[PDB]
Amino acid sequence: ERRDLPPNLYIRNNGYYCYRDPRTGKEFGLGRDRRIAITEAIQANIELFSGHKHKPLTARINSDNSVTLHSWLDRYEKILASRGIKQKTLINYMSKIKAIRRGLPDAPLEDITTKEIAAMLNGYIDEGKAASAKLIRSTLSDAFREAIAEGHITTNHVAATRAAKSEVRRSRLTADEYLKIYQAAESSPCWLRLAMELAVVTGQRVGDLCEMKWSDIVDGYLYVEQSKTGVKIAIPTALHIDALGISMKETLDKCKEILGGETIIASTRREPLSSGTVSRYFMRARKASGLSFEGDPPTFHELRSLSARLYEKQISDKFAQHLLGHKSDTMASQFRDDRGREWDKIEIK
Amino acid sequence: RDLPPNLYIRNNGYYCYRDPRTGKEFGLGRDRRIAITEAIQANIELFSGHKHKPLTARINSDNSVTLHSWLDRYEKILASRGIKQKTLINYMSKIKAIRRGLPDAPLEDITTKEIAAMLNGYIDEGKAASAKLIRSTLSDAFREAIAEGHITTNHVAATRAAKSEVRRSRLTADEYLKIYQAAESSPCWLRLAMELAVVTGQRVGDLCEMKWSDIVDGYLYVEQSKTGVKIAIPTALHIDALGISMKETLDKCKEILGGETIIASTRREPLSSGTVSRYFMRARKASGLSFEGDPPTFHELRSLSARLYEKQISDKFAQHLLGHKSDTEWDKIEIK
Amino acid sequence: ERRDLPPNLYIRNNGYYCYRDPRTGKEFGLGRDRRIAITEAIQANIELFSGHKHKPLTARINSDNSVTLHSWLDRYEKILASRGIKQKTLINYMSKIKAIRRGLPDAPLEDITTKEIAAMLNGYIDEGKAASAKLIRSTLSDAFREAIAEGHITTNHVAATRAAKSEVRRSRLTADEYLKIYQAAESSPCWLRLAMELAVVTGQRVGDLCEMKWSDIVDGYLYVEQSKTGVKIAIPTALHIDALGISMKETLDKCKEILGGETIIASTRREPLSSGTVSRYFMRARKASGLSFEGDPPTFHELRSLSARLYEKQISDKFAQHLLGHKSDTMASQFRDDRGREWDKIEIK
Amino acid sequence: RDLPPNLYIRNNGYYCYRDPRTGKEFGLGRDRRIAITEAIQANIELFSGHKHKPLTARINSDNSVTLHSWLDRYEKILASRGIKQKTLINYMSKIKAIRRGLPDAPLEDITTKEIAAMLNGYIDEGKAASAKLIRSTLSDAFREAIAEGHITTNHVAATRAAKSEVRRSRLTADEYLKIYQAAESSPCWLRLAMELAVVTGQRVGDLCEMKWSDIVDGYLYVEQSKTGVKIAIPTALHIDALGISMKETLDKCKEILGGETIIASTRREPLSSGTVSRYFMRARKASGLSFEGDPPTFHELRSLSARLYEKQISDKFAQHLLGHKSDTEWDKIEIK
DNA sequence: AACTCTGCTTTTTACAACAAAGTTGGATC
DNA sequence: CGCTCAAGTTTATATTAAAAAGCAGAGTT
DNA sequence: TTGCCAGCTTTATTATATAAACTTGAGCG
DNA sequence: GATCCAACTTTGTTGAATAAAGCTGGCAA
DNA sequence: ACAGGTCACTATCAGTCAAAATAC
DNA sequence: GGTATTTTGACTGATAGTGACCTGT
DNA sequence: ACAGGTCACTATCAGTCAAAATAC
DNA sequence: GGTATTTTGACTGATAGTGACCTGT
Repeated sequence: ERRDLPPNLYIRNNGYYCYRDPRTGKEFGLGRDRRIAITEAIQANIELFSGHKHKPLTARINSDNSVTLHSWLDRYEKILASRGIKQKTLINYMSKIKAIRRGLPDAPLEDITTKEIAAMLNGYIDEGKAASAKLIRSTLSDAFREAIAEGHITTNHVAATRAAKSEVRRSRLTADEYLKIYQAAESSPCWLRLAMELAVVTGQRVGDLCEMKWSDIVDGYLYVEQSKTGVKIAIPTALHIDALGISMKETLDKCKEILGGETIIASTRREPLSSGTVSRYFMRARKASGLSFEGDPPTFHELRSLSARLYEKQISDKFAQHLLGHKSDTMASQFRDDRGREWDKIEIK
Repeated sequence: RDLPPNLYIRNNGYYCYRDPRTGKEFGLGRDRRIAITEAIQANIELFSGHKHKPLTARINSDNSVTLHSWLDRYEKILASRGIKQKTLINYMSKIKAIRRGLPDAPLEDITTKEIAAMLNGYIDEGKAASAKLIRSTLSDAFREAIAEGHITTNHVAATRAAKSEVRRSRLTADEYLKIYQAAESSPCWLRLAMELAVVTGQRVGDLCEMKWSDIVDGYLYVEQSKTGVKIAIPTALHIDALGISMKETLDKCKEILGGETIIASTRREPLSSGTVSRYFMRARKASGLSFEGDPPTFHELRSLSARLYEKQISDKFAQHLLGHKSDTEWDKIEIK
Repeated sequence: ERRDLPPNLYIRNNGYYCYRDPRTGKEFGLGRDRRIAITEAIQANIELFSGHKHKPLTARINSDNSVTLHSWLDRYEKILASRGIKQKTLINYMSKIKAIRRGLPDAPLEDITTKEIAAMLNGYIDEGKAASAKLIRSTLSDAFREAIAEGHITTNHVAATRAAKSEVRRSRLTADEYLKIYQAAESSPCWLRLAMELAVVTGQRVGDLCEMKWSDIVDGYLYVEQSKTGVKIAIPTALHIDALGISMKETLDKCKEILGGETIIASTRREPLSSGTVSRYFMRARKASGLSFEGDPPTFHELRSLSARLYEKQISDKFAQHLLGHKSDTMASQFRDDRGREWDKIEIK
Repeated sequence: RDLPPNLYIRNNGYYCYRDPRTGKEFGLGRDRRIAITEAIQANIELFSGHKHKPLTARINSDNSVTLHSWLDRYEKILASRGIKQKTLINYMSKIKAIRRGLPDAPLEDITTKEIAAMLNGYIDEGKAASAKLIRSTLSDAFREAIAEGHITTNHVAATRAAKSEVRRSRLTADEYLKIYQAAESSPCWLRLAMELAVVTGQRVGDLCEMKWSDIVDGYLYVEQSKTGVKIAIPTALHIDALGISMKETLDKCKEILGGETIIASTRREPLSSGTVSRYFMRARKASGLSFEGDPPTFHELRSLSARLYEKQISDKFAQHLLGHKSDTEWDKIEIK
C-alpha cells in the first residue's frame, strides 16, 4: 500500500501541499492539514470538470434581490417614454436597446462587467459598424445612470469604456457631379428634378422640403418651420444659383404647372410624398449616372451641403449660415470642409 | 454543537444560512464542513470583525440622528440663513413634503432608490416641477447634514432632476380686450389694475404696494419687492395697440378708488396680491375662451406688457421698465 | 459581604452586563463574561477621566505616516511657488495659509473634520469678514485637493462646506462727488489732482497708472501694458470727458510742466510713486471732503468705474469696454450696475 | 501557547505587534489577555479571512497582472489603433519613461502617491510638459487596463496635470534679417528654405517634401503631412516688410539647387526635416542675439509668416495659408 | 511725510484629450 | 369680500475657482 | 404602382442652483 | 562628414452627450 | 425522500424608566 | 433640609434558534 | 530598570523548474 | 516510436517568530 494523492495536487519536501492548475501551470498554496488540502483539492477537481463553482455567499446573497438586465431595460424603456421626446428619437433609442438585449445576458446588473460590454461593443467595431457602437454605448451608458439613479447599482460599468471615434465616410458632391446626376434623372419622374433644384436653391432639409405647402408662401417669401430644430425662416423667392443656372422663382412655378398639389413637391397622383422616397430615387439616378467616388457615395442631403458651398462663394458666409436654419459657429466651419475631394484653391485672396 | 451564527439546520440535515437583513434563508448543501466554511465567509460580509470598543459609545450614538430629527434642525439652520419670509415657507412646505414621503430612520440608511421612489411619485401625478424643488432641497439638507458630519455621502446627488416644459400659455392683445370686457360684472379696480398692470408692466405684488406718495413730478417710484431694483416710471406712457394711457389710467384710480394705495378696495383700503389675480381669474373663465395647456394668469399681463412695448418703442425699453438689468421667432434672411 | 461591581456598570435580571455612559444616560451591551465586561468596563472608566482613548491598532497604524496639517501646508507652500504665478498672487495665498495655520489643529489630515472647518470658517463670517472666508475656504480646499493628489488622503472634507456669498459693499462714485473731492484735494500735493484727472480720463488701473512712462507716448497715442491681465492698448491723446471738463492732452501737459519726471505721474522729488500712496492720499481727500455714503466709502479705483459710466453715455458702451483692458460679457454690465445709490430713470427713447 | 499571529513577545515579557507591511513593530503593554485582544483586531484589518477557497484560484491568477507585463500588451493595442508611425514612438518613449519610473509590481498595488512621486520628479527637473504626456498616457494605459478588467480604479485620474507656460520666444522681422545675414557661412539652401518658409508659411516637414511637380499654372499644391489639409498657394505672393517675392524665391531654387525637391542638398537630393532646423539653429547662435527664455526656432518662421501676412493683407488670408481651418501686442483704439 | 507688514475687500476671468508634429545631445557607421 | 394657507408652478439672477489686485489701520524710522 | 418595418449612417445644440416670486382650490372669520 | 535615436517641447484638432434626423434592404400587397 | 425554502413562535437578547438607596 | 446620581431589578421590543409546515421534482 | 521600539538571523514559508516517470 | 500531462524531490526569495541590542526617562 502507498498514497491517496488527489490528482492535480502535489506535495513539497517538507510536507506542504499545492494544487496545480494545469490550465496555467501555476501551483497554489494550501496549508499543512492533509485533511483540509484534500477537501479544497477535490472541490477544484470538479470545477475543471465544468465552469461550475461553489460561488461565495457574498455572491449568492447579493444576487436574487437585485436586478436583471432585460427586466430593467424594460423599465428603462418606459422612463424614456416619459422624457418628452420626438417619436423617432424614441425609436432610434429603441433600436439600440434591442441591440443590447441581443448582445447581452439577461443576468443581474452588477454582475455585468466592463469586459462583457466592451466585448460586444467591439463586435460592432470589427464589422465596421463604428458609429453604431457609439450610440449603443452611449445609450447603454444612460440606462445605467438611471438604473443607478434608482439604486440598483452603485457604478456605471460602461463609462470605463471607450467610445469608438468615427471618421465620416460620405463623400461630398461637386457642382459637376450634380449636373451629371440632374442629367441621369431623365428616366426618373419629373418631381425628382424639381426637388433637386429646390433642394439646392433653398438648402433645406429634405424632411422639411416634403412638408412645404403653397400656403407657406406670402408676398415673395417662403416660410419654413424646420422639423429637426424648430428654427423658423422666410426664404425670398428671389434667390438664384449662378454656378448651376437655377432660379428659385423659375423652379417654384415649374412645380405649380407640372406637379400641382397642396405640397410644393408632390407625387404623380397629386399627393405629398415620403422623405425616404425622394432620397431613394435620387439614389437610383446616382447609380445610373455611373460616377466613381472615394468611400460612400454622396446622397440627397448632400444637396444641402453643395447648396451652402456655392452660396458661400456667390454672396457670403453669413448668408449660407442664415438660410440653412443654422445658428452655431462650430459648424459653418464643418459644413465648409471638403473632406479630401477638391483642393481649397487659396487665391491671391 | 458549534453551529455558527445565522446558519441553521433542517429536519433532514439540510443546511441553511439566513440573511437577517431580508430574513430569506439560503441553500448550501449537505457537508457541515463546507457549510460552515461559506458560513463564516458570510458573517464577515455583513459582519466584518465583531467587538467594538465600549469606546464606541463614545462614538456611535450621536453618529445616528434620523431624518426627521435633522430636518428638524435643518429647519432652524434655514431660519438663520437670512432670507425672505416667504422663501422660508416655500422651503418649509418642501420639507414637510419630505416628512410625508420618507421614513424616520437614520440618514446613512436612506437610499438613493427610496428617494427617487418618492420623487418619481411626484412626477407620475404630473407635478414635475415640485419634484425638482423637493429634490433640490432635500439635497441641500443633506449637504449640510454632511456639513455637520452625520454622514459621508449625498445620496441625492446621484439622482436626476426632472426637466419641466412650462405650460402656462401666453396672452394676446385680443384676449385681454375680451377679458377686460368680462371684467364688467367685477368690482371696478380689477379693470384699473389690469390697465395699470399692462401699462406699468409691474409685478402685481408691487402693484398692490404703490402709494400716491410714490409719485413725484410726473414719475412713479417703484421698489421691487422681489429683486430690490428701483425704477421711476414716467406718467407719460401709453400703449397704442389697446388704447390706454398711464396718466388717464392713474386719475381714474384717484377718482373712483380713492385711498392711500393707487390700487384699493371698495372700502378704501389696500388689497392682497392674491385677490387681484384671483378675481382676474374669474373674469378669465367668464370670458369663456379656450387655450392650449393651462390658462394664462394675471402675471401674464406683465408679459403682454413687455411684448407690446417691444414693438411700440424698443427692446431696450421693455427691459428697463420690467426691472431687468442684463439680457438672458420669425427671422429675416436679408439680401446681404 | 457580596461583590466588585465596577462603577457605571450594572447588571440585568438574568445576568447580562451593561455600562452606562452617564454623559448620555444610554446603556450599552457587553456580553455574558463578567471577566470580559469588567475588562471593557475599566477601559471606559479611564476614558471618562482623560479624553485619552485606547485607540485602535487600526488608528495607530494609519497615523505614524498619514501626515499632519501644518507639515503639509509647509509642503503645500512649495508646490505653490512652482505653479508659476505672480509674486503677489503668491502672498495673498500665503496670508491665507497662515490664516489656516492659526485656525486649526496641527493634527493629521483625515482627522480634520468638516465641522471643525466650518467652525473656524464661521468664526470669520461672524466677525463680518465674509469674503475672507471664501478665499480661506477656497484655498484650504485646494491644499486638500493636492494633498489628495499625493494620496495622503482620500476625501476633501472641505468640499462639503459652503462658501459665503458676498454682497459687495463699496459704494460707487457720482460725478458731483468727484468734483467735491477734486476740491478738497487742494491741501494735497499737486500730483493727486493730476492722477485723479488722469485716472478718470484713461480709466486705467492705478497700478498701471503709476507705471506709465513719457516714453510710452508716440504720435498722439499712449501705450499701456496692463500689469493685471497683460491686455495691450493705445489710448489717443484726444480724449475729453465733458461732464467734468477734463482734456486728456491738457491733463498730460500739466503733468510734464509741474511734475517733471520719467513717469507721467511722479513725486515732489521727481521719482515714481507707490500704487498705495496714490489711493492713500485720495483717501485723505475723501475724509476731508466730509461727504456721507451708505456702506463703505468709494475709493480711487472707483475712478475707473466713474470713468466707464461717463464714457458709456458720452460716446458708446463699445468704447467704455475697449478702454478698460476689459474684454468679455459679465462685466461691462457688473460695472454699469448702481448698488443702492442711483435710480435707473427710464426715458421716452 | 496562545500567541496570535504577527504578535511577538520580548525577553522581559513585553508585547509587540509587528505590522508585516512595513516591518515595524508596535508597543502594547504588559497584559496578554488585552494584547491578544487588540491583536486579532489588527488581524481583521489587514486580513479578515486567511482562507479562500482554492476555488479562488480560478480568479486569483488571470487577475494577477503586473505593470511592465501589461505595458507590454498596452503597447500592442496601440499598434492596432491605426495612427501615424511617429505618434506611436512619441507614445512609446513615454511608456519607456514609465518603465523606468515605476516598479514592476501588480496594477492594483500602484498608488496614486507613487505616481505623483515620479511625476513630480519630472516637474522638479523643469520638464513640465513631459509630465503631462507621461501622465496623459499612463492614464490611458490604465483605462484600457480596466477595460480588460484587471483593475477597478484609475489611480492616475486623481492626479493633476502640470500646466505649462510656453517658453519658446517669438521671432521679429529685424531678427530674421539678422539671421538671414549670419546664414552666409551656411550652404545656400538654408537661405532659400528660410525665405520659402516665411513666404509659404508652411511646415518645415512639408517644405522638405515639395516637388517641382507640385506646381501647376502658377499654383503650389501642398498636402500637409500633419493634418491632411490641402492647399494651393499662388506663385504671386510677396512679403513687403522683408523684400521677398515667392516667384523670385522659387526660381533661385531651380537654378542654384536643381533637384526633384524645391528645397534640396548640395548633392541634388531631398533633405531631412531635422537638418533644416538644425542649421537654422547654427545661424541663430552665430548671429549672437539674446532672447528671453528659449531661443526661437525654424518653425518660428511660420509664425513670423503669419504675423506679417496679418498686417499686409488680412487675418482671413493668414488663416487660409498655414493650413489653419477655423479661428481658434497693441490694438489701436480709434475713437470707436 | 516716508517707508514696510498685515489683515482685510474687490476685480477678472477661464482648459483637457488626442493627435501629430518640431529642436538638439550624444552613440554609430 | 377679503385673509392667510398650502400645494403647487414660474421668473431672475448668480452659478465654480485660481489669479491679480486694491486699500486703509498700525508699528517703526 | 406604393408602403411601412426594420438595421444601419449622418447632422445638430448644449445647463443647474439659488432666490424670490406668482396661481389658485379650500375653508375660515 | 551625415544619420538616427531618444528625450524632450510645440502646435493644431477634437472634446462629451442627448436629440433628430436620414437612407437602402427587403418582405408585404 | 428529498433539494431548496419558508414560515410561526418562545427563550435569550439589548434596553427603558421610575421607585428604593445613598451621595452633595 | 433636600436634588444629582448612582443601582436594581420587574417591565418590553425585539431578534436568534429551533423545529412544525409548505412546495414543486 | 524599563516602557517604547528596533534590528539582524536562520527555519519555515510559498513556490518554480527541468529531470525522472508514465501516461497517449 | 516520441509530445501531454502529471509528480517530485533538490534549488530559491521572501516573510514570521524569536531573541540579541538599542536608547531617552
